[PDB]
Amino acid sequence: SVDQKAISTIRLLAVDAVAAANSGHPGAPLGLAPAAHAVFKKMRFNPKDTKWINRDRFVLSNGHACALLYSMLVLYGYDLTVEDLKKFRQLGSKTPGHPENTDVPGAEVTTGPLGQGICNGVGIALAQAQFAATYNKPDFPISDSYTYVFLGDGCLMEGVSSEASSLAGHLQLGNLIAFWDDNKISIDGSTEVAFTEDVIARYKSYGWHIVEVSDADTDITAIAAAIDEAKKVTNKPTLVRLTTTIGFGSLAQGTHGVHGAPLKADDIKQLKTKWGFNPEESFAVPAEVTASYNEHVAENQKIQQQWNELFAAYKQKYPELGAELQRRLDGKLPENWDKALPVYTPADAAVATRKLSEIVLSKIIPEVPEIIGGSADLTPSNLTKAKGTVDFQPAATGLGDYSGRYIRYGVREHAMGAIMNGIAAFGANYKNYGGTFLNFVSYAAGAVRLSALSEFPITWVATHDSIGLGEDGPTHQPIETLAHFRATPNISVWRPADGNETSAAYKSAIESTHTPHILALTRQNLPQLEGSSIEKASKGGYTLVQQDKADIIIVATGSEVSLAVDALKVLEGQGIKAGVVSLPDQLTFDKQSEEYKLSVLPDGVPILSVEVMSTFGWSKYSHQQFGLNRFGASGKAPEIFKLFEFTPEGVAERAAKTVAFYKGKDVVSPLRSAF
Amino acid sequence: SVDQKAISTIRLLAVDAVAAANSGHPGAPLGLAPAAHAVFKKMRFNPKDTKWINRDRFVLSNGHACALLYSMLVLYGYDLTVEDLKKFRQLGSKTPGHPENTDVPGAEVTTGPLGQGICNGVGIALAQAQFAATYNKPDFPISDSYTYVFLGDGCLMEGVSSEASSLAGHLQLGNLIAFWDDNKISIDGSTEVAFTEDVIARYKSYGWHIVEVSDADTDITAIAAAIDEAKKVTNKPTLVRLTTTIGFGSLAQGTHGVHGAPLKADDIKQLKTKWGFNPEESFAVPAEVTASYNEHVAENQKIQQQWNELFAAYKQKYPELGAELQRRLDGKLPENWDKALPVYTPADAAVATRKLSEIVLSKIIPEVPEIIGGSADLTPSNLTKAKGTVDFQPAATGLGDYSGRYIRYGVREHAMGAIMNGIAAFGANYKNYGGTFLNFVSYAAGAVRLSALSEFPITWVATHDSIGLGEDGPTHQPIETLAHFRATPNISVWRPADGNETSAAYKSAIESTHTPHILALTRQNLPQLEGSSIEKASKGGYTLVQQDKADIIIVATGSEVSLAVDALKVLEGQGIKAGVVSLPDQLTFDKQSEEYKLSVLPDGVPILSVEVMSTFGWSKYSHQQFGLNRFGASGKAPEIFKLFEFTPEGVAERAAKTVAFYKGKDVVSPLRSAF
Ligand SMILES: CC1=C(CCOP(=O)(O)OP(=O)(O)O)SCN1Cc1cnc(C)nc1N
Ligand SMILES: CC1=C(CCOP(=O)(O)OP(=O)(O)O)SCN1Cc1cnc(C)nc1N
Ligand SMILES: O=C(CO)[C@@H](O)[C@H](O)[C@H](O)COP(=O)(O)O
Ligand SMILES: O=C(CO)[C@@H](O)[C@H](O)[C@H](O)COP(=O)(O)O
Ligand SMILES: [Ca+2]
Ligand SMILES: [Ca+2]
Repeated sequence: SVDQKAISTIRLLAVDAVAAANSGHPGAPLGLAPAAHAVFKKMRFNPKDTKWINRDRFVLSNGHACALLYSMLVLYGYDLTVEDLKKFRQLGSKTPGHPENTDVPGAEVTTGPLGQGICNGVGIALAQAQFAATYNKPDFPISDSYTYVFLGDGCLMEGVSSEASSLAGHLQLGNLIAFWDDNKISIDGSTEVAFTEDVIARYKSYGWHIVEVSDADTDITAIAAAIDEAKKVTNKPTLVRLTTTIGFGSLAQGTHGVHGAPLKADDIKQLKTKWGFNPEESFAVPAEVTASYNEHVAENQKIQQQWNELFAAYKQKYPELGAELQRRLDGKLPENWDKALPVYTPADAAVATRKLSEIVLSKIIPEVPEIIGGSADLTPSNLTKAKGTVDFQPAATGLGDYSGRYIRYGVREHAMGAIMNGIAAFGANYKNYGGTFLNFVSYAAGAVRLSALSEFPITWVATHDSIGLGEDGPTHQPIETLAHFRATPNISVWRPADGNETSAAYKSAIESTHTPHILALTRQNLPQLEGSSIEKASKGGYTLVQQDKADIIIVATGSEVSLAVDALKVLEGQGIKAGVVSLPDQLTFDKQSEEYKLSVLPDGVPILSVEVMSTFGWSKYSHQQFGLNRFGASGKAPEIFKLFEFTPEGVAERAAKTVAFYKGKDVVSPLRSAF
Repeated sequence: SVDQKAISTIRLLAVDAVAAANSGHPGAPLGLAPAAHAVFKKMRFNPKDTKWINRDRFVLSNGHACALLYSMLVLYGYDLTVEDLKKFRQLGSKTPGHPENTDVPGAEVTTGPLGQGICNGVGIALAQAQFAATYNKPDFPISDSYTYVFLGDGCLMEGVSSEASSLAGHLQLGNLIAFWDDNKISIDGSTEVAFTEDVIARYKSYGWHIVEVSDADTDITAIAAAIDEAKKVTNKPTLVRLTTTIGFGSLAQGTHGVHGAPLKADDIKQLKTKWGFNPEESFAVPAEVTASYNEHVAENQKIQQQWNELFAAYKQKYPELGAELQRRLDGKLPENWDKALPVYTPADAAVATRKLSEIVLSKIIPEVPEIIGGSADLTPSNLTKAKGTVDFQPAATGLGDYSGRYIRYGVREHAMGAIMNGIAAFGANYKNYGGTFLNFVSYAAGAVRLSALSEFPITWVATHDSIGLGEDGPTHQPIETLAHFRATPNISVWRPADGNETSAAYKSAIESTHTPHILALTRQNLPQLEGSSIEKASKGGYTLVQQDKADIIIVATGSEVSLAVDALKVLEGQGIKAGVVSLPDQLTFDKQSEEYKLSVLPDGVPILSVEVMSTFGWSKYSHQQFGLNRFGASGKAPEIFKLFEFTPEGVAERAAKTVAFYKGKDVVSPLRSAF
């Protein structure tokens, strides 16, 4: 049949791509081709408009199987061709060894690190539910799309997928349909060696619906029926168990050897001849397959055309909601939204930056509907919920509604991070955030790095940033954390010192379109600084206190800026004149002009950094570094600062030693380099 | 009764400790005191010998509840007193806000970061099973101890505990008995808001046995009976559901407000009077409670005395095993074990450091019985299993035996990391390791940081260290990872360049008693270096190529040392004389004498670092840094190196620019500082 021919075409494109690269993973593509064919035939999508907001989304969570995804995209006429398949895994190609949303048309997210994609799918589905609750009206199903996810055994072993699956079941996300490639083979061999749990029983315990397809190597009728069944269960996410043979058709089918290496050439020949293809030919695309797939594309394009007319009619019937929706689909924030950001003066009271963050959120959430977010069971500590908002919950619970804006993630940092990526991936200008303690952002490093690589504008509201948290002690006090994330490409790491800087940090985080943000916020109160403003802090680094005859400049962040200002006064009594630079975001600063940066960190003056955590990275901006390169302590925070000499006198002593160390030396800016 | 009085004493000590600190968590201690009393009465332990190898172990995974643990330790006469309880959460005390194994007698592990302790308990139980299988003989139950773990709802939400619980069920760890504090309250309020899964059904799906105690606020008879029942089920770990009221007895019992803040003074008064205590008194310890607890201690000490005689008789009956066991309990490796480490010369073939690591393990595992380890489903890629070893599995599976040495962790990096901590915590000189790709060590950051804080000598075998892995692409290629872990206190991060350096890295990792190791290893082949040795590499950094008239020194690690040596030859043709330093472990280097370090990185010469990942940290050792501060690419590895100019010519160009940049300048060692 043409369907059988399509499945063979998919299988053979994937195997031929792996063969051409002499690298990659043929097994899961061979096993999952029937399911991929069946699912894409049920999906609504436009290969010529990858951003249609009412498309069904597909996520390949088992990203190593990407030769399968690329084959589907090529067959359906996305902006990806057989010539791109021939360049699978080759430097600079559009067919990298794991899918990248920035590079691959039709890749919704970046997968490859196991466990992530299913969580991303939870986030896409969460966003779709929130979006539909916000915009749909009687006779106006603006959003009614599904989220389809393929996943393997490795994904099911990773704890992040358990977190997201527990939460998705709690949230009754009925438009999520996941498919488990139940092939009983991982890299170490049989799943009997390490993975003998009853997966189906576990998913039932989370509140998922289950459909089992016992012969998923061939039974596309049953796979299609499973999708229909899943669509009838509107209050549970569904897991479809696809019992497959890894490498189906290969001489080496059902073995670990077909997971992750190219097939032998003789194996590929017998595959082709068993399926009616020419064993002398590679990258074959039968025209009948193209015709069949084109018919589905044409039907989908008519569906999108009708959706566009529905949207036009919606804008007439619901003028304000329609304009809001249009603005969001154009990727634009509300005009002058930032006028809602709070502004402070030096006469205002001292406030913890966690509380300043609460106040910002309270002002901007009512003004910017595309902001949603939550906390990982730290709502009353992170201060992440605006008063007067309702939680995102299924209405059946009585605890919220899908129109809600605040997500109770539970104690699930890693899944929160990956769900945030999925919410961003949904689109519609979502600007979403997640709160935890800064030290526990590290639990989510797998997802955070993918936010950076995927260029998603997500925001971590990361409170309790340092030893300033006090009594909870060294298991809670960050040391390495900002160095880790600052060393990751494309992460804005804001550590605001005061009210104006906190508003600048949020301005950056909400305006972002391609850069994730981490906001490192304090438990303890900090004073409003003389010299701070949103304008200056928006440059990432700025001169807080200018001293034309400076003997030293102190560069600091966060809670240490006020410390530096106090040290300047001690130094004045020692006959040393200091300037102060505040560096609330190193990435934003780095992006400023060379001349701007040199105006902040000039030649001809020693520069000392002060920040109560690792000194890594700080030599970019300073000659000497005063930091904390050991673990913390359990005690009242001011006593810990005193112990480690993060006091005005301790900073002054080190500043004076710095001045003395550079006596008789020629000093150039830390910004200078040889290459 | 005296048991009732003991429970009240525990509750009130915990509440009074929180009150004195005006900080901490009274709720779970109040709810769990009956269970703590019952479990400690069943446990075998010696407060005067915390390291007795056949003790039962207790782990408080819900570490915020540590006022409960400290109260138990004080009542049982560990080296912790009521005066220490009065200093709960105070700077420098023995009663920090979360338990620390380095600081607190009777704290087996460091908990506080949720999810970790249950995984640590899995590791303690895994080690006990392996240890018993290795040493027990007929009439010689050298090891027969249990592992008791308390955990809360937050622990059950964290994905790491799902990973470890799936694995523990697979491994049939019948001496693990965990207790869930089923109080339905977390920080964000009711568990109905985010945690509605059927926990018991999930644990059954993992192959755990379940006991439910419906009235755990009072029914210590049922808690004791649950332990007896769990001990009869020898092939399944057991979860005991303790249905409790958070803050039991408080006016605010059953509310989130009692989770994490001190009780009101009037509340504490009514607690005391309801339980027969003096509301005017704090830190009361009724002598009858002390007497009761002392009787159990005395009985346990007689049990240990008998164990010591059993051990003496074992050494007579089994002389070789007995001497091995004695050596391990003394914390000593086999005499001259390191003579098994492979040694290479520059005439030997190029080898990937992953393969060199395989070869080391193959030589040392047969010589050092206390080495065990595994991989997170990457055994044939990490090369972590010695040929001729058997896997650690329950014999009932037919797939291994508990005497086995190789653990199939599955795709569970985070739990692997926390299980490794538990294996180390067991003691008996275990030197245990875990393999994954370096980029996915990041999935386990929560546990890795705790290895460092807890001072456990665990080892990560972290292969595929860079863009040198090639085609899998940027989702797999580390950039930030070594900076992250190097910035963490107390982590040795070895990046060996060749065979001799790889042997030095293992010498360090296996000899370690207080410092975790990460071994960053290559996919690709590297040459054996002229000038390397175990002796020199054991210093962490050393002069590989000495040049007395150097214009520049190039400092490098791993795969970039050979690159630096090739660049030296290009530079010679440009009239520039270079030296080369190899820096296989920055931590070990830092610990050398000032004079040694200055012999490697002298004054008076520019120093350029070369390492194909983040430049963070490198200014400690260099004036200029050539690194990779962007994400990688999917392609053949040599083409990626060429793209980023990590070539002999690219390094030489930057070296020449460095020499030119310092012309006419006075240069001092990067090791110098102002303070
Ligand atoms: C173990 C591992 C894989 C086995 C999958 O086994 P699986 O899901 O059962 O896939 P299969 O049916 O055999 O093709 S892929 C690559 N990876 C290394 C790998 C490890 N950890 C993380 C976080 N991401 C990864 N990418
Ligand atoms: C959420 C959070 C807690 C709630 C526990 O809730 P729970 O287990 O149900 O405890 P309970 O019965 O209410 O006392 S503690 C502190 N913590 C912050 C916290 C967050 N993430 C990590 C990894 N470790 C933590 N320590
Ligand atoms: O991490 C934990 C305990 O392991 C939480 O219970 C925190 O102790 C608490 O949220 C801190 O509260 P505040 O810092 O907001 O007072
Ligand atoms: O991470 C994955 C895929 O996401 C594994 O399948 C690796 O691709 C494989 O283990 C690399 O193998 P070698 O580098 O040992 O050839
Ligand atoms: Ca599989
Ligand atoms: Ca609880």
